[PDB]
Amino acid sequence: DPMVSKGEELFTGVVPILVELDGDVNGHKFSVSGEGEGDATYGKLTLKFICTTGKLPVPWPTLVTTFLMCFARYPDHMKQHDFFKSAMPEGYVQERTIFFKDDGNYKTRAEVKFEGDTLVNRIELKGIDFKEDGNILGHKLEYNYNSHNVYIMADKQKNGIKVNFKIRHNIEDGSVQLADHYQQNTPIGDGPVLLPDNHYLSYQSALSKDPNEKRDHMVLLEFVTAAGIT
Repeated sequence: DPMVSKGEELFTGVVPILVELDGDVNGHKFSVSGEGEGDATYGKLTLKFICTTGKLPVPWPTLVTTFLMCFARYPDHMKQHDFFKSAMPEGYVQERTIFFKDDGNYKTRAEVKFEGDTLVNRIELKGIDFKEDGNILGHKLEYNYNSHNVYIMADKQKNGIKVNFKIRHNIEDGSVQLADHYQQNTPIGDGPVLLPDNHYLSYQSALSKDPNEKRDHMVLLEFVTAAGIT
């Protein structure tokens, strides 16, 4: 497959990653820079993010999903279903609304593309209607993360895909803050892209801190593998 060759050929080894985020949640403004690397052969990504503006006004876990689906390991038997790589190097736009249950919402727009040998994720995030002293603005979410399936389907009208999944963030009191994700991706370029059959990505994420780092930051380790087409 000479197509599942091109976009796909850009991901066969370790790819450097840059992420840049401009954010405004209820007027609380902030910027984040992130760097790391992805190895799609194993579905592995290792990233570190720094709040460059000072204190992050929302919990780091709330931003995990916003901060690289092109790095999913697609089994050989499902390589025709890999939209994210097929859109490279010109890349794709990933838009979301994230509905925090009984709280506000984030709306994000990201461009994911190559700049030279580096895969870049440039994001604008706007959050509105949050509670002051709620789980998000009041920082009540634990610094951890659960494993979740992400469900993918074709959106033939936008020549892209739609994605839907729920994240439950563990709250400090033992309960959970649901974050309902609605997502759309569309290619930036005009070239052919794969429109997949319904399938899912299995995600696991691990959050940590760099013991030498005094800025507000997050270290993220993620494993992601496509499935659900036997």
